[PDB]
Amino acid sequence: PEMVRGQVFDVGPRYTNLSYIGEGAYGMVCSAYDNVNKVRVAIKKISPFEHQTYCQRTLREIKILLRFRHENIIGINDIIRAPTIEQMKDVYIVQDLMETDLYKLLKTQHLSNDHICYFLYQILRGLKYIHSANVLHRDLKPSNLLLNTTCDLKICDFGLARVADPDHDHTGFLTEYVATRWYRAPEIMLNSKGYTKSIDIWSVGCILAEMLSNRPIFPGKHYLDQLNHILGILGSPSQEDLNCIINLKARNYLLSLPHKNKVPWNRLFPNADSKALDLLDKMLTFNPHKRIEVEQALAHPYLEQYYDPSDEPIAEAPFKFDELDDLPKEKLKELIFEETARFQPG
Ligand SMILES: *CCC(=O)Nc1ccccc1Nc1nc(Nc2ccnc(C#CCCNC(=O)O[C@H]3CC/C=C\CCC3)c2)ncc1Cl
Repeated sequence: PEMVRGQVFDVGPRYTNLSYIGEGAYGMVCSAYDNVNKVRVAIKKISPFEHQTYCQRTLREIKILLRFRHENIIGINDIIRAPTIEQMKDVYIVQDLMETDLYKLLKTQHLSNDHICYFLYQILRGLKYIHSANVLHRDLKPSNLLLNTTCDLKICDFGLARVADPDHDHTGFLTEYVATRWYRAPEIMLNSKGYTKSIDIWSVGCILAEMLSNRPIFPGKHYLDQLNHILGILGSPSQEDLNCIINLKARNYLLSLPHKNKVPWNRLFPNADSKALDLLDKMLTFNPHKRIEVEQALAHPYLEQYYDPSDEPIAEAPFKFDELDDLPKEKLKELIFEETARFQPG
């Protein structure tokens, strides 16, 4: 049994000469030489079986990624686990090895306008496919965008994804939420459960602004502070946009605030392409109903050199709506065992 940095990393004989890459959202990720395809691959070790929530997320990641097939979405190449439910303690997910993620790249590298434009095109082309399957990613952020040595981009980590449920999107003010703070749409903190496609567009907007300056645009330090940052740049919402917020706690909180002026995008990003800034404005719209949708974003002049709807595929079928929140970890283990069976010899 192979070992890395104290931990069992039990992937062989197919996968050899392991090197530690890092820690991701679920534990240890290694690279390894795939003896069958004769390439290095990325392998993540998942140990979810004690907790229903880790089980739920591992199952979502696995079901979604195995169903999706798209050039801008990470696939699953292989899944390693024990031959029986009883013996199964860890799951290893094998994926294409990528050179970096956008988080590391933004810490270290200035992006040309040409790179920003190509990265944004690829994120939206991947998201068009995701949203066409009636799926919300709900955790788009630079660390969830992988890049290879030629800057092909792939969306990863569908652990927090859900089937879109707009008619059930309303909630009260300051309702707890799971997805990463800096990339959370303002309505999350106000009156939204994050069950509509507009939640992902806000996150892409945040990513775009971060590509323009290498710094997060709304680096809140905590839940309501995230909204301080957003309003500090967008300015006070209009009467129309407040009238759309029926919940009194949410609306009266906004009305309690001193007037804030819009900060013009060209002042925040004086070196940015004016077309990139027009699209940024449309993605970072306060009112989620007025926020641009993925297919309109692809059609925006900023992306004219790449836009080609005939080469921006959609999913053959929408995804199976929701069913895991009430399933215990024992049933969830069985479903994980079942979903991974195709990678077993035979
Ligand atoms: C989808 C989210 C996710 O899984 N992210 C994540 C997070 C942490 C770790 C791994 C992953 N997944 C993942 N990563 C990659 N590829 C990747 C990610 C991060 N960093 C790297 C890297 C690197 C450095 C390359 N090595 C290098 O330059 O080696 C030199 C060093 C000099 C010394 C000796 C000789 C060797 C040459 C890669 N890909 C896929 C996935 Cl899923």
